[PDB]
Amino acid sequence: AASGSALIFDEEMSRYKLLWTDPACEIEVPERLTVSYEALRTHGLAQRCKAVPVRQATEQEILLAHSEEYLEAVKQTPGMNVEELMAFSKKYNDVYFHQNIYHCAKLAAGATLQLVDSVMKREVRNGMALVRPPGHHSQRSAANGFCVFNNVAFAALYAKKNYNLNRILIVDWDVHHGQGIQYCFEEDPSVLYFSWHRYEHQSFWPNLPESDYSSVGKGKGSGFNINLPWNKVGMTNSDYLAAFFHVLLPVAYEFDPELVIVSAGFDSAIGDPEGEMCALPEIFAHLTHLLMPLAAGKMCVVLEGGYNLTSLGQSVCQTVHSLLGDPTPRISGLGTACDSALESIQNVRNVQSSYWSSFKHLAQSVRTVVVPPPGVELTLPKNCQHSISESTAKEVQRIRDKHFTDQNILRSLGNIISVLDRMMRSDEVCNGCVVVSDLSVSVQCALQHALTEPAERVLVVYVGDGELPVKTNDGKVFLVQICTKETEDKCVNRLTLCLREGESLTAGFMQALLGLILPVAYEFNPALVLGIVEETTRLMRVWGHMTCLIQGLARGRMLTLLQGYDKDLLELTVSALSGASISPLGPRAPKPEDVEMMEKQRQRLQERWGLLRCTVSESW
Ligand SMILES: NCCCNCCCCCC(=O)CS
Ligand SMILES: [K+]
Ligand SMILES: [K+]
Ligand SMILES: [Zn+2]
Repeated sequence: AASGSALIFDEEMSRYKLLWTDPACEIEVPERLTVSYEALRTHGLAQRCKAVPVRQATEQEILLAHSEEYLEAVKQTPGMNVEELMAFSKKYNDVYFHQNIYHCAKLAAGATLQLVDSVMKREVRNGMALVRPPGHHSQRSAANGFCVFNNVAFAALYAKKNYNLNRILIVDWDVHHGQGIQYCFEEDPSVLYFSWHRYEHQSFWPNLPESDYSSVGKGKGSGFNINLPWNKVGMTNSDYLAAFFHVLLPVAYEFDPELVIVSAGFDSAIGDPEGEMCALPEIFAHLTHLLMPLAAGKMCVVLEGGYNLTSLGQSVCQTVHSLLGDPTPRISGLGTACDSALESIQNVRNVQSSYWSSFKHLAQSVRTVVVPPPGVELTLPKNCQHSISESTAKEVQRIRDKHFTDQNILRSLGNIISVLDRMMRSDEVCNGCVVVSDLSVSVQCALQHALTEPAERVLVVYVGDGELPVKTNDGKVFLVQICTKETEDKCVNRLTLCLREGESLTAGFMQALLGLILPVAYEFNPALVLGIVEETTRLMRVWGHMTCLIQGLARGRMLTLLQGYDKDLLELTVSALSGASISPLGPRAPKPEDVEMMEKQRQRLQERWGLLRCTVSESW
């Protein structure tokens, strides 16, 4: 019941500069704001988002996270001459003050709060606020590291007070530790702060021992502060994704936050003179996408850092692209996280295991198409469509004469072909769903016709306790199976998850979806995902999240096959393919027989598929 994305921006926040010479601050230039908006204008993204005017944050809204003494100190900056602002900023670490900075800082704060109102009032689905100056380094009574007021800390307290929110998730993917956010919510379990950052064993700015993975939280908030220190530069995409799959996403879904706030700093990308990482801008399209099912999509992205004018624009658009639901780009070259990242991931998982038990270890135009059974017609949203051709029927006649029958299953396969060509050609449609008939002839005609589309690699997800419908050996097809009978997994190109029926089914499926299925599928880089569900539910609770997270692969091109018409599950499949917001799962403990089965599958697979590794490999 909510649509669109908010883009909050104003040219006035680019009207304060660094005046004196300061090599530490020279990277923070007003051009960062102009290049980011102009890149959104060039790619047709800014014009596609609901623009929201910028307001000033009131004095009381700023006092939510700051003290009157420090606010009054900043309040007297616009009356200072260059000699006086140089002295006022020498009182702090790596920050400069301008005659207009107090004005724009209140705009950066107000713009953020206005983004929370837009998202929480269901006026838009998600949003981004291109603001300046940043926020995550400022604290109750100090301006630190380019930041005057903590914009994201305002948003969380603001949403806590004005919307009675009990659980808020802050994600800070800047390369600098947002200590101002951690300080403010240190003893606070209502706001889960996660932050990866360049650390290099405290040798990197801001050189804090609190930035380390040891800092977990004080008092009743312990376990809701998660630091992931990068100790080596050049972190690649596989390092960032492994952090999500094995640290951030398992804790987030367990948290089940009512609002996701993102400290989007893009100095964590390739070419940045401060972060010196090697992550492509395209990785951010997936970072945001992996967080969409949380808080039913209610995600407020707020700009933080990013200082390579060319690298900054590209990642801002990748973020807005996935915010609007555009297809995420395929990412290749993924594999094992580097040994330093595996060490840091291993340490933080351990220290946090006492608070999140999932980390324990044993001691050592139209987007979707719907073809339902003939005659029926359902209420499908503004991204969907129904069905055939004689060019495809000539094909279908060839498959019957060669490999197989007479029935209207030929129409099911004839429609499977028509959408498959519509997905891989024309970009006519993206994903698709086919309520289907006989399973074996349907999957065989679907896959074999998909590999000749061509589809370099095809990922197949099948939920049901059936027999293997197609084989997997030639290295071009990977298969995931959900079932009830243990298949005694033999081949590496497969992954069979045997679950025990119960109330712990959905909680275990999510642990296997984030810890196993997603890391394998991302390293696989498929050209098409083929989902099939047997008519033999617990899937209804979780299938929505599965269909949305897996769309990060294959540029979204997913074909789903449902046997036996289930109106509730068919409507759930189409809604998640259409890009609609996904209902939360609520707060979350899998059976010990389940996690024993998955780590058994991980050890069995983590050698070929390195993205499964969450520990540094024990060298022989
Ligand atoms: N070559 C590394 C020198 C360290 N300089 C620290 C500058 C503070 C930047 C703060 C920032 O990025 C806000 S997100
Ligand atoms: K950070
Ligand atoms: K916290
Ligand atoms: Zn930064």
